[PDB]
Amino acid sequence: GTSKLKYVLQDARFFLIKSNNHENVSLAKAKGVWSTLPVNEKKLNLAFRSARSVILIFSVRESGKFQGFARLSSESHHGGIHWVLPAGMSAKMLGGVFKIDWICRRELPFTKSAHLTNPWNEHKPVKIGRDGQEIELECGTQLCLLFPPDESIDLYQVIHKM
Ligand SMILES: CNc1nc(Cl)nc2c1ncn2Cc1ccccc1
Repeated sequence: GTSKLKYVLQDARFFLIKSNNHENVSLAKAKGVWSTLPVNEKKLNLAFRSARSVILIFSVRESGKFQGFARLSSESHHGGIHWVLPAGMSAKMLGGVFKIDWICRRELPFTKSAHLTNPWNEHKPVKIGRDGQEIELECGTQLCLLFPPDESIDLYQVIHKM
Protein backbone atom coordinates (compact mmCIF):
# COMPACT_ATOMS: atom_id res chain seq x y z
CA GLY A 1 0.00 0.00 0.00
CA THR A 2 0.85 3.70 -0.03
CA SER A 3 -0.30 4.93 3.40
CA LYS A 4 3.08 4.77 5.16
CA LEU A 5 4.70 6.39 2.10
CA LYS A 6 2.22 9.28 2.26
CA TYR A 7 2.99 9.63 5.99
CA VAL A 8 6.72 9.86 5.31
CA LEU A 9 6.18 12.52 2.60
CA GLN A 10 3.88 14.53 4.88
CA ASP A 11 5.27 18.08 5.07
CA ALA A 12 8.57 16.87 3.58
CA ARG A 13 11.07 18.94 1.63
CA PHE A 14 12.30 17.70 -1.76
CA PHE A 15 15.54 18.33 -3.67
CA LEU A 16 16.57 17.24 -7.16
CA ILE A 17 19.97 15.50 -7.29
CA LYS A 18 21.66 15.42 -10.70
CA SER A 19 24.49 12.89 -10.90
CA ASN A 20 26.87 12.89 -13.86
CA ASN A 21 27.16 9.08 -13.89
CA HIS A 22 25.34 5.90 -12.88
CA GLU A 23 28.24 4.51 -10.86
CA ASN A 24 27.79 7.06 -8.09
CA VAL A 25 24.04 6.42 -7.84
CA SER A 26 24.68 2.68 -7.72
CA LEU A 27 27.22 3.27 -4.95
CA ALA A 28 24.70 5.44 -3.07
CA LYS A 29 22.08 2.69 -3.31
CA ALA A 30 24.52 0.05 -2.01
CA LYS A 31 26.01 2.09 0.84
CA GLY A 32 23.26 4.54 1.80
CA VAL A 33 25.33 7.71 1.33
CA TRP A 34 25.42 10.77 -0.90
CA SER A 35 27.81 13.66 -1.44
CA THR A 36 27.27 16.93 -3.34
CA LEU A 37 29.07 20.22 -3.99
CA PRO A 38 29.59 22.62 -1.05
CA VAL A 39 26.79 24.99 -2.11
CA ASN A 40 24.20 22.19 -2.06
CA GLU A 41 25.71 20.60 1.03
CA LYS A 42 24.96 23.73 3.06
CA LYS A 43 21.35 23.86 1.78
CA LEU A 44 20.71 20.21 2.68
CA ASN A 45 22.07 20.63 6.21
CA LEU A 46 19.74 23.61 6.79
CA ALA A 47 16.77 21.68 5.41
CA PHE A 48 17.50 18.62 7.54
CA ARG A 49 16.97 20.70 10.70
CA SER A 50 13.82 22.37 9.29
CA ALA A 51 11.64 19.46 8.14
CA ARG A 52 10.49 16.11 9.44
CA SER A 53 11.73 14.53 6.18
CA VAL A 54 14.16 15.75 3.52
CA ILE A 55 13.79 13.75 0.29
CA LEU A 56 16.45 13.50 -2.41
CA ILE A 57 15.16 12.55 -5.87
CA PHE A 58 17.95 11.26 -8.10
CA SER A 59 18.44 11.65 -11.84
CA VAL A 60 21.52 10.55 -13.79
CA ARG A 61 22.32 13.07 -16.52
CA GLU A 62 21.34 11.94 -20.04
CA SER A 63 19.46 8.90 -18.69
CA GLY A 64 16.02 10.40 -19.35
CA LYS A 65 14.83 8.99 -16.03
CA PHE A 66 14.85 9.37 -12.28
CA GLN A 67 16.60 6.46 -10.50
CA GLY A 68 14.75 6.60 -7.16
CA PHE A 69 14.41 8.69 -3.99
CA ALA A 70 15.73 8.59 -0.45
CA ARG A 71 15.34 10.38 2.89
CA LEU A 72 18.24 12.11 4.65
CA SER A 73 18.94 10.44 8.00
CA SER A 74 21.77 12.81 9.01
CA GLU A 75 23.54 16.08 8.30
CA SER A 76 26.82 15.84 6.37
CA HIS A 77 29.78 14.37 8.26
CA HIS A 78 33.48 14.19 7.41
CA GLY A 79 35.94 11.41 8.20
CA GLY A 80 35.20 8.51 10.51
CA ILE A 81 34.06 7.02 -0.84
CA HIS A 82 35.20 5.80 -4.25
CA TRP A 83 33.05 8.21 -6.25
CA VAL A 84 33.81 8.38 -9.95
CA LEU A 85 34.88 11.99 -10.40
CA PRO A 86 33.64 14.04 -13.38
CA ALA A 87 35.83 16.39 -15.40
CA GLY A 88 37.14 18.94 -12.95
CA MET A 89 35.25 17.69 -9.88
CA SER A 90 37.79 16.74 -7.08
CA ALA A 91 37.51 14.50 -4.01
CA LYS A 92 37.66 17.45 -1.61
CA MET A 93 34.56 19.00 -3.20
CA LEU A 94 32.61 15.79 -2.48
CA GLY A 95 34.05 15.54 1.03
CA GLY A 96 30.83 15.91 3.03
CA VAL A 97 28.92 12.63 3.34
CA PHE A 98 25.20 12.36 4.14
CA LYS A 99 23.57 9.14 5.29
CA ILE A 100 20.33 8.33 3.46
CA ASP A 101 17.58 5.71 3.67
CA TRP A 102 16.18 4.67 0.32
CA ILE A 103 12.43 4.86 -0.06
CA CYS A 104 12.31 3.71 -3.72
CA ARG A 105 15.17 2.25 -5.79
CA ARG A 106 13.04 1.89 -8.93
CA GLU A 107 13.27 4.11 -12.02
CA LEU A 108 10.71 6.56 -13.40
CA PRO A 109 11.06 7.83 -16.99
CA PHE A 110 10.74 11.58 -17.56
CA THR A 111 7.83 10.89 -19.92
CA LYS A 112 5.68 9.93 -16.91
CA SER A 113 6.30 13.23 -15.05
CA ALA A 114 5.55 15.60 -17.96
CA HIS A 115 2.35 16.81 -16.23
CA LEU A 116 4.24 18.04 -13.11
CA THR A 117 5.78 21.53 -13.00
CA ASN A 118 7.88 22.99 -10.19
CA PRO A 119 6.88 26.49 -8.96
CA TRP A 120 10.39 26.99 -7.56
CA ASN A 121 11.89 26.62 -11.07
CA GLU A 122 9.61 28.95 -13.07
CA HIS A 123 6.96 26.19 -13.46
CA LYS A 124 9.22 24.23 -15.77
CA PRO A 125 8.64 20.46 -15.90
CA VAL A 126 10.05 18.88 -12.76
CA LYS A 127 12.67 16.91 -14.74
CA ILE A 128 14.31 20.29 -15.48
CA GLY A 129 16.57 21.70 -12.83
CA ARG A 130 20.18 21.87 -11.73
CA ASP A 131 21.71 19.71 -9.04
CA GLY A 132 20.23 20.79 -5.71
CA GLN A 133 17.09 22.47 -7.08
CA GLU A 134 14.34 22.46 -4.46
CA ILE A 135 10.97 21.04 -5.55
CA GLU A 136 7.83 22.53 -4.00
CA LEU A 137 5.84 20.25 -1.63
CA GLU A 138 2.85 19.42 -3.82
CA CYS A 139 4.90 18.75 -6.95
CA GLY A 140 7.47 16.73 -4.96
CA THR A 141 4.76 14.60 -3.35
CA GLN A 142 3.03 13.82 -6.65
CA LEU A 143 6.38 13.04 -8.27
CA CYS A 144 7.30 10.51 -5.58
CA LEU A 145 3.85 8.93 -5.76
CA LEU A 146 4.40 8.27 -9.50
CA PHE A 147 7.32 5.91 -8.94
CA PRO A 148 6.54 2.18 -9.08
CA PRO A 149 6.14 0.70 -5.60
CA ASP A 150 9.37 -0.74 -4.18
CA GLU A 151 8.08 -3.79 -2.30
CA SER A 152 11.59 -4.59 -0.98
CA ILE A 153 11.49 -1.59 1.41
CA ASP A 154 9.76 -1.47 4.80
CA LEU A 155 9.08 2.13 5.86
CA TYR A 156 8.46 1.16 9.50
CA GLN A 157 12.05 1.97 10.56
CA VAL A 158 12.08 5.19 8.49
CA ILE A 159 8.99 6.33 10.37
CA HIS A 160 10.87 5.57 13.59
CA LYS A 161 13.83 7.73 12.49
CA MET A 162 11.35 10.61 12.45
C1 LIG B 1 28.67 11.93 -5.74
N1 LIG B 1 28.07 13.17 -6.23
C2 LIG B 1 28.06 13.50 -7.63
N2 LIG B 1 28.58 12.59 -8.59
C3 LIG B 1 28.55 12.94 -9.99
CL1 LIG B 1 29.20 11.82 -11.21
N3 LIG B 1 28.00 14.22 -10.43
C4 LIG B 1 27.45 15.17 -9.41
C5 LIG B 1 27.46 14.85 -8.09
N4 LIG B 1 26.92 15.88 -7.42
C6 LIG B 1 26.56 16.82 -8.32
N5 LIG B 1 26.90 16.38 -9.55
C7 LIG B 1 26.69 17.08 -10.80
C8 LIG B 1 27.92 17.94 -11.08
C9 LIG B 1 27.92 19.43 -10.71
C10 LIG B 1 29.14 20.29 -11.01
C11 LIG B 1 30.37 19.67 -11.66
C12 LIG B 1 30.38 18.19 -12.03
C13 LIG B 1 29.15 17.33 -11.74
